[PDB]
Amino acid sequence: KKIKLNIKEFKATAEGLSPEEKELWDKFAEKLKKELNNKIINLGEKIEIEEELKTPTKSIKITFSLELVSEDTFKATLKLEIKGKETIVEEETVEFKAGETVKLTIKLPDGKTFTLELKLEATKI
Repeated sequence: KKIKLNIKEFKATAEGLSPEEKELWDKFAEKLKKELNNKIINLGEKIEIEEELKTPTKSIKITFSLELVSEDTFKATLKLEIKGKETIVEEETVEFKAGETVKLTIKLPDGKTFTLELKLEATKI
């Protein structure tokens, strides 16, 4: 039934951000760390963690999802949506085994890059 997640290693990297975008990224990273550590999840239950900024000229939304899709396999996604002068969506999905580190990276056409590397320990509880 219930699985407990704990973060053993976490690395977040972002390149090319404006000061506004850096504030957003910092919030998103802090929220990922808090929400995933000690989290109790069930098989088939999708976790979604999102942060957004809406400005007079631009919208940016970053979404991370995690789902335990079988007893020993996870699916994680990182998605970035930009609206305004440019409307772009970038998304990457990686399946990984429990005990594997997962790395997710997004790069926008303008060179901005967002990367998460996460080693989760998942145990039955």
